[PDB]
Amino acid sequence: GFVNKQFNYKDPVNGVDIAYIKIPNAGQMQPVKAFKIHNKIWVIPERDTFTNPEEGDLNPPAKQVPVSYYDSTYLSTDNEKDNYLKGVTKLFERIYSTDLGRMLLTSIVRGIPFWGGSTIDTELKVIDTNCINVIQPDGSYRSEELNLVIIGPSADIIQFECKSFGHEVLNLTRNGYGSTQYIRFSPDFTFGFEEGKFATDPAVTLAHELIHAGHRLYGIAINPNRVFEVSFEELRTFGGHDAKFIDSLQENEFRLYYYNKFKDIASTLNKAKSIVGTTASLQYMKNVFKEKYLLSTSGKFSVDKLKFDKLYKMLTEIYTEDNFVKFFKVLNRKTYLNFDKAVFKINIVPKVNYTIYDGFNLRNTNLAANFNGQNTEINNMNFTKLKNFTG
Ligand SMILES: O=C(CCCN(Cc1ccc(Cl)cc1)Cc1ccc(Cl)cc1)NO
Ligand SMILES: [Zn+2]
Repeated sequence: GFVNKQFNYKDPVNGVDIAYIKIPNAGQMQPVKAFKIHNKIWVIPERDTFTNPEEGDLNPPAKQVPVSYYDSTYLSTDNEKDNYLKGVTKLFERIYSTDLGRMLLTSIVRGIPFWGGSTIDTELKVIDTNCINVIQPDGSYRSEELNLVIIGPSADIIQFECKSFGHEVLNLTRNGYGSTQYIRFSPDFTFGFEEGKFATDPAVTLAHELIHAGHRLYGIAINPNRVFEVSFEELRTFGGHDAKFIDSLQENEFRLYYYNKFKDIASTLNKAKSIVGTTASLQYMKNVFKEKYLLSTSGKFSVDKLKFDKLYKMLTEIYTEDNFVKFFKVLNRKTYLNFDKAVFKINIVPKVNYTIYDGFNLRNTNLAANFNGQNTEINNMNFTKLKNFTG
């Protein structure tokens, strides 16, 4: 499938897909064991105390809404790290099992962040923050380009997000460039909603984050200071009825702003005369971007409007949490905002508990009908209710 190597946390390092790495945090970090599960995608089974050294403490503060959960010990043992890795891999395979999921992951892999790191406007150069440093046998580090990192949560165990390292001048997630995305996520816990008490399928939560990743990799994310209190980026990602709270005129304004940023990238490509890096042919990197941005006898690049509009709508309207819900054939909350306040400990790793094809709604069993697999009372053995953080 999507992840052809069924990695174990204990597997020895090989420096190609199982290696100790440093993320571009801009601080001195100890190297952590990471796993390249697919091309351009790594998984770090560690609590996220690296992406933002300011939030390196796993102690609790309580956050009113959404619901929160704190454990300072979760994801500290090798066995938890193994289960985390297997849990994330299973969810990647669950997403990939769908046509929409297969599409989104392919779009993510092609979404290489733009080589806009040079001082000279005619020179292409990778931006350091879009790379990881991979340890070699002699202790030196080699720079590796990547699109996506799945990382364990920071202090609030159930606070999941798609974040990335910024630039001093450039707004990478809003200028068309894109930047490497870090998703804080855990397959080991889920949220309950009401419709009757049901649990959110973690593949839906993961697909949600990969939708933000998709936007941010293509540099088309909606500024987080554009709200409704809910950001347009969040409404768009969730989709369904909630996405329609973004008016037609704001939607056209964004569509046009990004046709223009894609125009600027196509021109930067056309003016490029040089390239930094050893294994980095100028024509190879022009083709990477040509493939990513779906650009159109002389080598001069252009933005086809019908291709742009198709690609833009692909990322912003087809890749939505709502459509993944329809594809996974599961039950999910009706609106993005949800104040139910119910957290459940889960184990989706065993086939007896959760499968790539049915999720918790196992076929040919009492759980296949009426989303009983997601019913926290019917399938009570699959969901251990935890105490919500209060103080
Ligand atoms: O979108 C996010 C954050 C997670 C979204 N949450 C929904 C939410 C609920 C209440 C408020 Cl005030 C704001 C957001 C988590 C969430 C998911 C499922 C459920 Cl059932 C409840 C909460 N990250 O990309
Ligand atoms: Zn979100």
